[PDB]
Amino acid sequence: TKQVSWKLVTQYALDTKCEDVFLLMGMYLNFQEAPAACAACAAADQPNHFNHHEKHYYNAQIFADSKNQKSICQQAVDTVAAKQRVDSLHMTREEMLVERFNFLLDKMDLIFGAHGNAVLEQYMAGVAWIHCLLPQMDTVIYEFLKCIVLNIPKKRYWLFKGPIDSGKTTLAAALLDLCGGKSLNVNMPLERLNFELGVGIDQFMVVFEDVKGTGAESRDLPSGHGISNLDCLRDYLDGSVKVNLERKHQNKRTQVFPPGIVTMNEYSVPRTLQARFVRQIDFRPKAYLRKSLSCSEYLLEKRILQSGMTLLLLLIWFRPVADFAAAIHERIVQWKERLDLEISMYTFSTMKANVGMGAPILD
Amino acid sequence: TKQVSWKLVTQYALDTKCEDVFLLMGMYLNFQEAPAACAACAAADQPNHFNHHEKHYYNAQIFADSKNQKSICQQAVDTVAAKQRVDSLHMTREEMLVERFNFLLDKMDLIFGAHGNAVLEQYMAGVAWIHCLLPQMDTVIYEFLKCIVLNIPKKRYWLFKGPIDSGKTTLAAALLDLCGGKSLNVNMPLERLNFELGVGIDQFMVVFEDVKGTGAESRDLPSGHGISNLDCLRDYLDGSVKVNLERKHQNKRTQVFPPGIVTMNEYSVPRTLQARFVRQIDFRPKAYLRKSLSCSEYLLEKRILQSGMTLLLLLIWFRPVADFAAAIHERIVQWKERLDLEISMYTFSTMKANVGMGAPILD
Amino acid sequence: TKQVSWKLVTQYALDTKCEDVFLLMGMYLNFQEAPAACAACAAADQPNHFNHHEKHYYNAQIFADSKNQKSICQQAVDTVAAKQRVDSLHMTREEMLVERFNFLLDKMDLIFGAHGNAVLEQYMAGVAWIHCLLPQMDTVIYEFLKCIVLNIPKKRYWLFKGPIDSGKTTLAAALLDLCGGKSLNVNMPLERLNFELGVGIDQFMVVFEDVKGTGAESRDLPSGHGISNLDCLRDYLDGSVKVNLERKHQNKRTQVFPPGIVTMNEYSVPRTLQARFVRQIDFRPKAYLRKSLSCSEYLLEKRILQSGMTLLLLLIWFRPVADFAAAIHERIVQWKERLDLEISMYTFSTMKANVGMGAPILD
Amino acid sequence: TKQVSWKLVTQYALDTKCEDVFLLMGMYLNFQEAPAACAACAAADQPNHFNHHEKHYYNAQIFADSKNQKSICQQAVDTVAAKQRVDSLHMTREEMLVERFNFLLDKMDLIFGAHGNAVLEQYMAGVAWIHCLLPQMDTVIYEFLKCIVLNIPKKRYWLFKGPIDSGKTTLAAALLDLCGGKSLNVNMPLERLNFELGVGIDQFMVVFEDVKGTGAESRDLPSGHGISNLDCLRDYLDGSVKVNLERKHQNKRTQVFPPGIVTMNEYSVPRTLQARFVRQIDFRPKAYLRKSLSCSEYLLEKRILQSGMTLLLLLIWFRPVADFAAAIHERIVQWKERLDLEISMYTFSTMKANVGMGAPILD
Amino acid sequence: TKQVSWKLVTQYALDTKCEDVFLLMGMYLNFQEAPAACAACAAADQPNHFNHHEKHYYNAQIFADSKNQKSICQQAVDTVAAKQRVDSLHMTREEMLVERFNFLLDKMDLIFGAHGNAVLEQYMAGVAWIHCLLPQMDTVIYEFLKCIVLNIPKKRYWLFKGPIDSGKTTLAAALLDLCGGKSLNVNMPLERLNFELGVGIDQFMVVFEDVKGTGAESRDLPSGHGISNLDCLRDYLDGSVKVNLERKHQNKRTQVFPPGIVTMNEYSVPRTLQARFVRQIDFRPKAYLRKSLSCSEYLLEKRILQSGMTLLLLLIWFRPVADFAAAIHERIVQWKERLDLEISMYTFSTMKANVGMGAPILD
Ligand SMILES: CC(=O)Nc1ccc(Oc2ccccc2-c2nc3ccncc3s2)cc1
Ligand SMILES: CC(=O)Nc1ccc(Oc2ccccc2-c2nc3ccncc3s2)cc1
Ligand SMILES: CC(=O)Nc1ccc(Oc2ccccc2-c2nc3ccncc3s2)cc1
Ligand SMILES: CC(=O)Nc1ccc(Oc2ccccc2-c2nc3ccncc3s2)cc1
Ligand SMILES: CC(=O)Nc1ccc(Oc2ccccc2-c2nc3ccncc3s2)cc1
Ligand SMILES: [Zn+2]
Ligand SMILES: [Zn+2]
Ligand SMILES: [Zn+2]
Ligand SMILES: [Zn+2]
Ligand SMILES: [Zn+2]
Repeated sequence: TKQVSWKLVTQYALDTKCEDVFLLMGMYLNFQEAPAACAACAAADQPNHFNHHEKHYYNAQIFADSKNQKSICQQAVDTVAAKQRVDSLHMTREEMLVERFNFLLDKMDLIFGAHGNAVLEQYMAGVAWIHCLLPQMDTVIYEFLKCIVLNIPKKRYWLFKGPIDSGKTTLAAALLDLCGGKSLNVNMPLERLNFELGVGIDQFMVVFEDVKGTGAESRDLPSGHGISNLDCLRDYLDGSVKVNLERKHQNKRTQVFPPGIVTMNEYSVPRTLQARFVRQIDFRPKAYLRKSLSCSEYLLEKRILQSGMTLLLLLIWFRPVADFAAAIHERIVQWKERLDLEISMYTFSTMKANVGMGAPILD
Repeated sequence: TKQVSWKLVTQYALDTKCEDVFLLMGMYLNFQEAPAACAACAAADQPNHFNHHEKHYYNAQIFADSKNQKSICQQAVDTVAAKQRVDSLHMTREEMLVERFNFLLDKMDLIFGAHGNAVLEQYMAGVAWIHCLLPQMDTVIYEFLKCIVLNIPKKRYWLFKGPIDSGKTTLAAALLDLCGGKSLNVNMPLERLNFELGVGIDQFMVVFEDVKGTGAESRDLPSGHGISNLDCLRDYLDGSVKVNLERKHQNKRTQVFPPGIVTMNEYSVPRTLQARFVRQIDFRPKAYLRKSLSCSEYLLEKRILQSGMTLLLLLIWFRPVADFAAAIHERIVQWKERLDLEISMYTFSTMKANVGMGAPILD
Repeated sequence: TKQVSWKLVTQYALDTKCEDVFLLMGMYLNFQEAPAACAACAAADQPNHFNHHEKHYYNAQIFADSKNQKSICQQAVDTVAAKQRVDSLHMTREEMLVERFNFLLDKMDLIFGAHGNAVLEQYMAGVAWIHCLLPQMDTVIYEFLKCIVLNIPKKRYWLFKGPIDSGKTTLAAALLDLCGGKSLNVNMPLERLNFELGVGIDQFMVVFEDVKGTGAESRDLPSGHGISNLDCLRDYLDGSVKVNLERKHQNKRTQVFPPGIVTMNEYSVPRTLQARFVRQIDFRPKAYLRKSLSCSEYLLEKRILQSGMTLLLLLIWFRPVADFAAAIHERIVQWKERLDLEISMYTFSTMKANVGMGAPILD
Repeated sequence: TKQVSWKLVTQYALDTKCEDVFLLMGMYLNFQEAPAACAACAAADQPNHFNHHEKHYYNAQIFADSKNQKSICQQAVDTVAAKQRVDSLHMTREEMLVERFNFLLDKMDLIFGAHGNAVLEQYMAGVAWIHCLLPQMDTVIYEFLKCIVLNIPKKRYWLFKGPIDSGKTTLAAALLDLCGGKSLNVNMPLERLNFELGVGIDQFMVVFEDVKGTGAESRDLPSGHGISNLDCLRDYLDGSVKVNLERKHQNKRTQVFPPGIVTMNEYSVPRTLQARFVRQIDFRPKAYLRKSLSCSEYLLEKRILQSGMTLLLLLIWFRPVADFAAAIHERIVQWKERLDLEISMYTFSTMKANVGMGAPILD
Repeated sequence: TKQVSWKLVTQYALDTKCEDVFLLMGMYLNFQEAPAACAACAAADQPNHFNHHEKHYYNAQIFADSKNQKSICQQAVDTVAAKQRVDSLHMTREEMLVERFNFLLDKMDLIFGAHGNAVLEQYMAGVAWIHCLLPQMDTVIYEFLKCIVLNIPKKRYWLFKGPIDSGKTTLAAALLDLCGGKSLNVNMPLERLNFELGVGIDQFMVVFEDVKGTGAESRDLPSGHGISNLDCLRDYLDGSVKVNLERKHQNKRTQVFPPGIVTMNEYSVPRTLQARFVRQIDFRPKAYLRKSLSCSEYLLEKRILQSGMTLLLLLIWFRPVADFAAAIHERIVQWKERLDLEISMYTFSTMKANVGMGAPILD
């Protein structure tokens, strides 16, 4: 009887950085149809479909006949988890960001390509908006990446502080998507905290999203455990010593907890937790930024401002090829040519001027 | 020894969107009897029975002899879950609603057909009642579907507010059945909340049914955690960032939480949770609507007002073929001809007039 | 069909003291590429890669074709756990430290070698800083190792007491890395404590890191259960009787709980818990040590002061070959020659003088 | 393919009373090396190594090639648990103590033998110290063994009451090691108590170590649930009726809970819990006993006073061969000859005199 | 390869009413030794050993070579549980007591036989003591058995009320051993109660041992939840309706909860819980009964008063052969002849007279 290559399914999971057994089962099954009569092949909607369709077609047909599909996908997903463990100990944090970048560029190459649906001019309007959020933004993003890559103890966490609709969440999300990693909710009590901090295992960075303090009901701020919990998580935030992180059906992982961001409202920060942050960026709602967005509907509809591709487009536009690792230089040059065709320094400056007047960014 | 095609059982589960292992085992076993001497074949009661009976008959006989029935059905149900994961990432939300629509029309074609038991005139009396519940109802339902399909962050949740027996529950249920998805109970404390929000995994939409607030015992309103919890679930309701949803024996899923509805009584909405809703629809008990229903017993007995087929019948009656995706145009035309035979604009208007006088809708 | 040697995978896990199934899967898979065309082979970055690449290459290719990779690695990791159990009962605590030392020297030989990236002069600047932290430091570290190796009941725990940024954490971490073992958090309540103390199973030593007391909010010290819990854990700290330690999916282990350190701020120690510690070392922030470090950035960036290799480099520099077990004498002599080439007693004394003036240690 | 004898691995586990799967895996693997070139064979350090090395050598080599090591050891450990169940119902409590004695004598024969490291004169100095702790000590130990062996309901528990460093813990530990069994912590609340009392399953005796009462903070005594819990555990302490004891992944065992000791500080004992103890021994710190020990460092360093071998050495020295079961008479005579060579009634009396003056026991 | 008869191991478990997998493994393994050279065969200590040794000897040797012993014993123990389920629904409660009786008589035949160790005259002294505890005792025990066998709703529970050392526990234990069944602890809160009441599954009777009430600290009575809980367990105690009982890894069993006894101190019984008991027996400490026992040491030492064999010996002595089911008449006659040889109505009456004077029962 015909036998499926577990090695080939693993290769596909490795190529797509697949961490989901059900999505792998689903993705691998869609390869069983003939590429000459396939709808998703000729339409070129997924890169993980037409490029791999030929390589996995025969194996996918065999797979469609397996009595043991879930096990095949479990070992593939486990090999992907096994790759990340080796990487976290033998890969330099620079090579870790190049990987993330190459991943974001594949998704970029797809959607802006002659078989994609996204509009590049709209993403560049996102870059305009983002570049208006803070002064020296392209340098603020570059200083963040240096900080996260270098991972220097006690100089690893940035604090984003401000009211709702100030840009703190959007930028933290954008950077989280830029570097790769997870967002964490430390508002739960110390008891259930342990399984939450375990989500941090093998992550390149974390965002402690919307951390809450107490005695701020008078400022219309809700109470939560987040601020006090963060004072107790000194070892995690400082990253001088390794910590024992827990998650279900697994021996508790030991590692230096990841660096990243903490976001919160205008709560008073305890003296001890304040010294844990190397930098603090204060965000305030600017009327021109909100009206601009209200006029540039596509930015919300397409989730452009929360996109890591948007911050990558920003770096490609503002920074020369030398500011990127040698491993993606040819990919940077290609994106630089493409962006040049769509926008210029004069038109970009006009987009920023349109943000400043709170008018639709694109005329 | 004779071997069962796991691939054929999976095909049947895929055809029927089967998420239940026990119902799949049961359904597949009933196919083992001869279609020439079968009772359920000639009676034509289930579409998932006579249309598939021929295709699965021999395999069902083999299946009846298997020592491993539950495993066969586990992989079939897993492949269905795997399809939804791929769909949630590679299918447009428009194609997701066309699927739901095609599903509802199969159930419609069955029950109103020459082997069904439901009375079409009674469903059209349901449409009358529903079309009386709010002005421009056919447009209110159409604006909801646009909102849910487009899934624009911060403009994704509608609030249905009113006392008991006002129509808010009925309509939320009707729309929930129209789009497909799950209802959620956030009245439990933050601790047990996490497994509840996980029910939202791969769902096209959610309904936070009967959300309770505090300090309303004086208005004869019971206390619950629902309102405060919803303020803390800002990330979920806004859908700008992806969230980590949990459920049993599964790695915590990351996705933009689904859009939908929140239903509640006349509790004061905190300023912060009020801005999370794009639209708020106020429902008030109308005496003519309750008496009408008291006179039109069939509507409760057959659960017509909570039916998504009822809202689909409404759209088919009020909207031209062009307001529907091209993929169901032939199916719309057929239903339009069928409805024409049973009702007219003059008789429909009379049904609405009968609702307005609180008389039985059908004379 | 080709069969993988489970015995060879176990041998590799045993060689590398591997306790992680996912890292073992990952490490063993990277051996499948040709050593003549391999990138990690010629670069000589991991010792667990090029030295074992030849021995495990063919088996790794077979392993890449296995339908049962996780099970193979489970038995390998279990055999490593089984080795530690036999060792904890049949190995002298002196042989246990020689093993830890040989492990640290392999990592040392790697990073300072002609294919490593670490700078030896920078580690020796770490030794300078550490040797300034307390008087007779080389003797304080040697008295700690005697204490931990001899494991005399009631004379097994040292207390490191002082404010934040005093050196207590750094040194406890450094010694914990020197001896091998785990850090424990006893700040959680007595209920969840049991699974925490189980982390101590087969450990050569433990560090109860940052133990908190009550009624110290007035000294800007946060409350925690740690101090009271430690009074109740008399049996564990005294080590006269064996204790029943618990962890998931395992029969509760019975053994004399490990010795080690307790770190805490300037909380009042209850009379009963004070007598449990043979020695108490008071740490105070010295301005010259902090400025020195602020000037010697490499120490934080490379985590030199928390390194057990740093304390081993210290012992190799200060102590003659006779102060080490006979089993590592040839390894001590080699490191002594290497250190001599880079630094002298005159230049070391200058480094200490630079610490004392709070200037960058290396000129 | 070569097949491992599961029966031979079980025989080894049975011989060594092995209750640990990981230690069995480890122990059985060390037998695979050639006994003619083995280091642990010629050194004669473990009796479970050289005596069994020949018998298990070939099977251990086969075992080293097994793909199913953990299962083999699970059945071996289960057979050992199965032996204890049969023994607890078909073995007389006298035969149960002879087994414990034979076990202690094997460990004794090993360490004092021409390939052991322990010094017999030092253990006899331990006997001196212990024989000074209470008058008629050799008779106090003998009355305890009668009490535990006979297991007469309501006359089964002895209470050891006194301050810290009084000898109560040491003696309870010594007797617990003499009889075999487990120590229990009943200071946890009634909720978590059930899994703690389950540790008592098949145990020959138990020690409720350091039981705490309330309203004693004024005497510098910490509060705990232990005293009240013990009043509620009337059925367990009385042993007239069988009790349902619980532990993980097992059907709740029914048996007469084991007899033993309760240790506690100078807390007031409730009238009802006082009648549950047949005997109460009051321990007070004697300055001469503490100074003696401070002068006889070897006693702590080697854990001689907590050793059951120490109490066995005591009985062998004080009691004639007739006071022991006929099954160990030849073993008693041999130890009597050996002890005679090292010590005399005159020199023993001098050791006791040295304890009484608080001087080092050995001159 | 030689195959073990799972059917034969099941037959042995069925014969011995074995509910323990570990004891079955142990018992079945001891049959592998030659019966001609076996020690336990010729000594005739266990009936489950020499009578079955011949029948299971060859299978036990095969079993000693099995790689799957625990599974074999799991199916045997499951078949025993399966027998009890069929019995509980198809066996009359009279046949259920005959089974219990035949079981007790096998243990009786063994211990009093020419290869047993128990003294019959001592058990008859137990009968004397028990027959003194309450007037018309032989009739009080017979009325209890009628009550439990007939199992008439609302007339199923007897209340044993009195202080400690009054006889209530002893008699409840004696009757519990007479009928077969389990003792339950309802002093835990309603939350953990559900798994406790599940112990009642397939049980012929239950004893709610030492039920505690509140507001009795003034009478030197400890507080517990037991009394209030019992008011809430109306359905269980009344046995008119079936109840859903829960236990681990099993679908919640539905049945009429078993009848039995409730024991408690002199707490006030709430009016509602008082009507749930058909009979209430008041026990008071009698000085003559305690002194008698103090003089008849063998009764405690051998646990004669808590023995169901003791109550069976009582019925055999007091009641004619006709008061027993026809199925055990030959067994009753044999015991009647045996008892006649050891004791007479005149000597029994003297034993009762010795109890009444508080003197040792046997002269
Ligand atoms: C109907 C409705 O809810 N409308 C709505 C539309 C846009 C809104 O803004 C945002 C939404 C998402 C992400 C970022 C922002 C902003 N960032 C900044 C940054 C700085 N100064 C202002 C803003 S707003 C808020 C609400
Ligand atoms: C005996 C009994 O319980 N009778 C009963 C019968 C009908 C009732 O109404 C409803 C029941 C289900 C769904 C919707 C409604 C209503 N929707 C509106 C909408 C607007 N103004 C009024 C209503 S009623 C209530 C109670
Ligand atoms: C921006 C920022 O956070 N800077 C920073 C830089 C260095 C700091 O110090 C330390 C950091 C890690 C480990 C040890 C120390 C010290 N040990 C002693 C020991 C004795 N007297 C002083 C010290 S400091 C603190 C903070
Ligand atoms: C530095 C340090 O902690 N020293 C130390 C050294 C010895 C100590 O004693 C003991 C230690 C273990 C076991 C027993 C004892 C005693 N038993 C009795 C029995 C009767 N009267 C006195 C004692 S002491 C206490 C402390
Ligand atoms: C040293 C010690 O603890 N001695 C001891 C010895 C015997 C004791 O009694 C009993 C023990 C077990 C079972 C029953 C009884 C009694 N039943 C009745 C029944 C009626 N009036 C009196 C009694 S006593 C109590 C304590
Ligand atoms: Zn394709
Ligand atoms: Zn049919
Ligand atoms: Zn290599
Ligand atoms: Zn050997
Ligand atoms: Zn026998």
